[PDB]
Amino acid sequence: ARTAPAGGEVRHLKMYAEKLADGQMGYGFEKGKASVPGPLIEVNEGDTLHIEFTNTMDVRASLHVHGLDAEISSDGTAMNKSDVEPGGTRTYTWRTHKPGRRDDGTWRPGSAGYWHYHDHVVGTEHGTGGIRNGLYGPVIVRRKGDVLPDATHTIVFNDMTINNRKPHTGPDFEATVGDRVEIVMITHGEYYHTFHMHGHRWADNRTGILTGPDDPSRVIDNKITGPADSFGFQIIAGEGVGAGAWMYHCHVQSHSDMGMVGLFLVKKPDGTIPGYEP
Amino acid sequence: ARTAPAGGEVRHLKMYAEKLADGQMGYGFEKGKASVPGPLIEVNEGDTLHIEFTNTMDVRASLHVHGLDAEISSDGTAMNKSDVEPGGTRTYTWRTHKPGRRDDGTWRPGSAGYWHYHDHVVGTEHGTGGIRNGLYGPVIVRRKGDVLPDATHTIVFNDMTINNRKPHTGPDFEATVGDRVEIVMITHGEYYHTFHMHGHRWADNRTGILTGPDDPSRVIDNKITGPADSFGFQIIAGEGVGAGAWMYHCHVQSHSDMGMVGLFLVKKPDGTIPGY
Amino acid sequence: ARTAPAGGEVRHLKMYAEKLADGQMGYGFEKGKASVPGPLIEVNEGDTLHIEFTNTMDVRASLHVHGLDAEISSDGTAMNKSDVEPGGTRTYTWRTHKPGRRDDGTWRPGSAGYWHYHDHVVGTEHGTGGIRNGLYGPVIVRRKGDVLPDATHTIVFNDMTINNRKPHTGPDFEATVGDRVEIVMITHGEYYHTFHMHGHRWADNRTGILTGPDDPSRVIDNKITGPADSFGFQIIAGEGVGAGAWMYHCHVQSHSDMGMVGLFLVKKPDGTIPGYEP
Ligand SMILES: [Cu+2]
Ligand SMILES: [Cu+2]
Ligand SMILES: [Cu+2]
Ligand SMILES: [Cu+2]
Ligand SMILES: [Cu+2]
Ligand SMILES: [Cu+2]
Ligand SMILES: [Cu+2]
Ligand SMILES: [Cu+2]
Ligand SMILES: [Cu+2]
Ligand SMILES: [Cu+2]
Ligand SMILES: [Cu+2]
Ligand SMILES: [Cu+2]
Ligand SMILES: [O]
Ligand SMILES: [O]
Ligand SMILES: [O]
Repeated sequence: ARTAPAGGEVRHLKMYAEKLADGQMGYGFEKGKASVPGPLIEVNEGDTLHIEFTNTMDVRASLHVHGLDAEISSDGTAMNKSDVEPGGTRTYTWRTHKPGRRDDGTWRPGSAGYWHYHDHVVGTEHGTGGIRNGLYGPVIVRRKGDVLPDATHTIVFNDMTINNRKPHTGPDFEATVGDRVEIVMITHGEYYHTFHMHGHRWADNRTGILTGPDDPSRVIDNKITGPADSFGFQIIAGEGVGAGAWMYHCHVQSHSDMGMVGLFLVKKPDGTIPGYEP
Repeated sequence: ARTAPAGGEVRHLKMYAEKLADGQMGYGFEKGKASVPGPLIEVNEGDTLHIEFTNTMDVRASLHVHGLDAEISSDGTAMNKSDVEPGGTRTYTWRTHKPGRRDDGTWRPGSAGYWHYHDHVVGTEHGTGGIRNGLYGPVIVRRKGDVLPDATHTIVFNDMTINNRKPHTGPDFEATVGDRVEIVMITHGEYYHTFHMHGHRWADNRTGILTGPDDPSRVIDNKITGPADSFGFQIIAGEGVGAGAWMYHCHVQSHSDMGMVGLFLVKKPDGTIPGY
Repeated sequence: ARTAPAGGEVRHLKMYAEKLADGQMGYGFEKGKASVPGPLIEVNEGDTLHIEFTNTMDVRASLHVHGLDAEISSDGTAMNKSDVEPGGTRTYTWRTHKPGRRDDGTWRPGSAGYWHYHDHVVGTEHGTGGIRNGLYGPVIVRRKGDVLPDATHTIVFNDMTINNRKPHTGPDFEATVGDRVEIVMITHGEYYHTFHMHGHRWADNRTGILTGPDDPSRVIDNKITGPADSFGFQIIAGEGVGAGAWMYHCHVQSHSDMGMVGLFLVKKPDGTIPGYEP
């Protein structure tokens, strides 16, 4: 549904950090259902979120968030003991706020935007081991009136991989011509990257959408990103270009050649993609 | 000419891909007149552009564009047989659109901006060979009312080179104090860069120009870029700083040291340049 | 106060380039009081600045500035002999200008912004030696109406160091909850970086501050930077998150692991910091 809503609710949520069978580490809302990337958390400006977090691993782990109003006790770092011991359980709290005028007359930003969460404790004091292994996930904070998508996809460039997948695999995403597709794009690790989508483009601002003819933001289909960068956008699938198997990839030449490639499969109403072999 | 116009007309155009005597590969509007970078293509929002493309090389080649409304048949990739056989000829179509309100009440962006075209098939499935050899070129799409420059210069950071030129060989550009100079800045290859100009600055938005006093865009003279990034801007030559041999270079220290340097030569009305 | 008063006044200043005892090279306002980074230079749009520069070193050195209206005679490059001989003295001139309509009806940008000065001559004709040794410093140009901070801190990512300091040695900065803190963020050298601040966020525009509700600039807490990049922002210390030892670091994993970390120490009114022992 378009736009909405007001926002300002208290939200409760359970979350777990698990070591997976393949040696990777992931977050999940349920035990045995962890994923890389971790599950999407979407809230509205003003919402308070209480996360009952449980470390089911044999090493210390934490939950650390970007952009959201988290107190030092919910920082998720080793230094101030806001990380979690093996088998332990801690309640992290993320608050959010609406924009508005301060007493001094200046404008307070508001927490709306495309954010992410990750471990800060596994491997090193900066979560190098955790992030490498897959302990990361997307967070979206919505402002009142923000356009809502048909579906949201998370693309994370972690080191030389997309979503910790083996080279030249996925992820591939499906859509029908006209679908409002939202992309959350996060980067992690050592390397700078350049995200690129074939046949689609977005505004380089907060939402990825231009508000009106007054917005001077650059319209792009290619964007440089570094570790811990997060941005997002919405596109109309196949808008002005029609159905097809539209590539997305890192445009760093050796990166794309070594398998940092996926497909945005845009289908006709009848379900066919020209000219693609399933 | 300053400002405008509307669009869009239907444009027809011929383009060729050639192996050069250097060993490099270039695009051109005519056989024997290929260049690195390839020729500039400038259109207005709304224009439809039909390119009669001919691959004169012994390997498969393609034409792939950023930003413009090109259908999957004009994607220029091997994956869906959109590339071209040796000796072959294919018609690529690029469409452009004005911004406007969608039926749902949201705002559709529009094609206007600084874009680029390149090969997607030579060397690898991603045109690593073609791009390295020089198969790249600039594309400008104008919005109705966009300020038009006196001249347009294309600077491409390809790997450790500028426009595939040997270290410490420019290119250099000339202008007179007061000339409205447009720069199209494209990056290709493996490495990140920082584009920098002495004595000049621009807005970090679509046009490179601030619309008015309400535009909050950062005014910059230094910008980080990665492979396939493209941006552009207009500057008034020598504005507030006067004539001179103004350096432009990548600011990555070893890059500038190893030859990623050129000169923006701004002359007095009499033709002289202070210093130099 | 609160806001910038508008220039332009003619300002005179003395500056020295010294080789320090430890082997580093620094700028200073007084002979013997050189620092890395060099001293902050803050002016208002319209101001003219005359810098009486003296090279006290045994090699050639220069003063080169970003963003400000400097003539070719004040470029500070070997090319046009605007660098300074050992023991020599040269008067550099930096001018600034307000935005306005040109004769042709277009809008001229104006000098306002976060800028930097550095050497262009030591080591190579691009100042690679000087910059590595520490010859760099911040420059701020204010526009009329610009919100003034309580304090300004300079964070320079020079190669694998912050402000040429040894790994894991800060620098740390102190503030009290509610203080308007300004950060000037400059990058130099060979490497790309990602600047990140725990518990704080800013707008990705000229001032780092949103003008009003109409500003579409992305609100971020993480930003990719390359050599010679400069940006700045203002934050309300501990806003929405309270006091604490808030971490700042380059988010490139090996960089933070190898010492590119510091602390933004936000104190309670009573001077205590939760979960932090001194
Ligand atoms: Cu951190
Ligand atoms: Cu990459
Ligand atoms: Cu492409
Ligand atoms: Cu982080
Ligand atoms: Cu591609
Ligand atoms: Cu470079
Ligand atoms: Cu410079
Ligand atoms: Cu491309
Ligand atoms: Cu320079
Ligand atoms: Cu770094
Ligand atoms: Cu963090
Ligand atoms: Cu510089
Ligand atoms: O972090
Ligand atoms: O591409
Ligand atoms: O520079």
